[PDB]
Amino acid sequence: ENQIAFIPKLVGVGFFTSGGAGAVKAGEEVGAKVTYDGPTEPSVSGQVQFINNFVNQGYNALIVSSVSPDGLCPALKRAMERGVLVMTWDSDVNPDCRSYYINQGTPEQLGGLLVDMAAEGVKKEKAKVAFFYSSPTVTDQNAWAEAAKAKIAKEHPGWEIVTTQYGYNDAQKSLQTAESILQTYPDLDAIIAPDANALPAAAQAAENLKRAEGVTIVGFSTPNVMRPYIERGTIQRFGLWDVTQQGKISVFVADHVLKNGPMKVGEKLEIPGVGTVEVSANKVQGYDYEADGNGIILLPERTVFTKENIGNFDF
Ligand SMILES: C[C@@]1(O)OC[C@H](O)C1(O)O
Repeated sequence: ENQIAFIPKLVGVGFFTSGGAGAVKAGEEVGAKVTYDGPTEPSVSGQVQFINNFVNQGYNALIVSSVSPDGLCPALKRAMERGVLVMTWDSDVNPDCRSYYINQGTPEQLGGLLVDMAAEGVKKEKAKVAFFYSSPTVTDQNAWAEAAKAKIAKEHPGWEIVTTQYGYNDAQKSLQTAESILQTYPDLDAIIAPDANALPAAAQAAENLKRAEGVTIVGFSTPNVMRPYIERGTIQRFGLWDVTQQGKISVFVADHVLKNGPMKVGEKLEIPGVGTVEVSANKVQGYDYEADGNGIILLPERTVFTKENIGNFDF
């Protein structure tokens, strides 16, 4: 059977654990050997070492959520020149460095979701807002944050973005950053935290400092991590998408391409228990690059979690 590596930014974070579980399950469904493995720290070096290991083992495909737009390119290009299928999921690399990106949404959809969620709680024309996510280099979150900032400048001209700070996919660093944000900005109105670790850290610090009544806190994380904060009312809402299914889609697409050849832009793949996915042009993500057998496969939906529906999810 095909050997397929599914690599997160780092392990030990619910988002990535859940994605990997979907990938591993799909392997069993589709008849492929799927290995979920990755570094304990979100480093370029760590990801490159795992990439090199799977390539050296003669794996047929790898699907990675990248901590960097370009840092993985040499390793991934080495992979592709040896006939290894290279794909990304969650966070992309430069399009000439992979084939397909299994993508939860466009920067506009996701940036727009962040802003809309924040706007629901701010309900004030003049406001002070902080951005808080993993790192200034990571592909996905910076794309979304840039799109969100652009929307804020246009839709909410009275909002002042007072700071952008980073938690580095780390509970302790994120906790310190969140407490620092709150203490520096006593009149802060919102925190937009598009990162699985940053969001719960912001919620926690707000509870620690009794700041939750005044700061609207939104972002992207998993239900199992955010549950306590939603149930207590510390935050009202946050977003994500079906990351388990995202992992499944990645594996099915990989296995299809291995068995049947490259998909082209416009082409569709039927996936049992999922539906139909389609290859979009890189243009949908804002890239200026196209090539045969290269593109972006968008997830069907994003979800907003509140106390009303969080009980319906377990990941
Ligand atoms: C869930 C999330 O926002 O945080 C970590 C992942 O890479 C993500 O999708 O960016």
